Amino acid sequence: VTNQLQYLHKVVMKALWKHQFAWPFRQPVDAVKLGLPDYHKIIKQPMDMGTIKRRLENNYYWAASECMQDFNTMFTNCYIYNKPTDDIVLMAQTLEKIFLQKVASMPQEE
Amino acid sequence: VPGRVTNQLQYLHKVVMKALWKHQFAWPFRQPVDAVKLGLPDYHKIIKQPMDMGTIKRRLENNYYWAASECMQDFNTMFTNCYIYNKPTDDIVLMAQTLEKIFLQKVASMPQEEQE
Ligand SMILES: C/C(O)=C1\C=C(c2ccccn2)c2cccc[n+]21
Ligand SMILES: C/C(O)=C1\C=C(c2ccccn2)c2cccc[n+]21
Repeated sequence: VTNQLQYLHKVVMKALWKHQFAWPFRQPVDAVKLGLPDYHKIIKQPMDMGTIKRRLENNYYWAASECMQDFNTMFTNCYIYNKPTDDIVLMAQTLEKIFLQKVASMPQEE
Repeated sequence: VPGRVTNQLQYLHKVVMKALWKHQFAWPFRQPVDAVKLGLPDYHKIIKQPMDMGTIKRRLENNYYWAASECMQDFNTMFTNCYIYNKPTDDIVLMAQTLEKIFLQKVASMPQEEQE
């Protein structure tokens, strides 16, 4: 537990987890269920909010920039895998914009 | 009267942007994408909001941003355009990821309270 990590749990994750666009990112991408047979050929580090939330709850992270990187990876995976015109890209952009807004007011010192 | 000068914006300019700019992978990002000179006739059909570190640097220098998050959004847009336009296997994608990680590392150390 640091001040920065607690801000990411209570302020950042809280904001994002309950968002109306959050639902495709709450659990790991299931390639079989989603019909995406190349997903893991293209994405080598899958990431999702459920994993991140769990990690925060279980005190997995030693620094806030670590947790921050998990959020970025999740969003980046989405942009790299999907087609430019897909709704999901649009949903990821919206969520990423809230992420950065909250992260701007995050405590400076670990 | 677009924006002002804050502590966070001074930090994004002198500490975050400076590091990224001088990075060995930064060269494709220092100026707007010239789709003609590069032979990418579909760029502007796919990327609706072009952004580059040259534009962000100028905006910082002319007090265009009102708050830090506005400048952060511009950084995010630059990185996202790259991921969205380019093929997953392209070198450019790897370069952007590297820069994006540094950006996040340095944003984590930005002053918490925005003061004019
Ligand atoms: C994160 C991501 O790329 C997802 C996430 C979904 C998704 C779609 C429905 C239910 C849960 N997740 C999806 C569908 C098609 C293509 C890509 N994705
Ligand atoms: C930011 C971006 O997407 C760039 C930027 C370049 C680039 C290529 C050569 C010189 C300057 N910039 C490029 C080339 C091919 C595909 C994509 N890009």
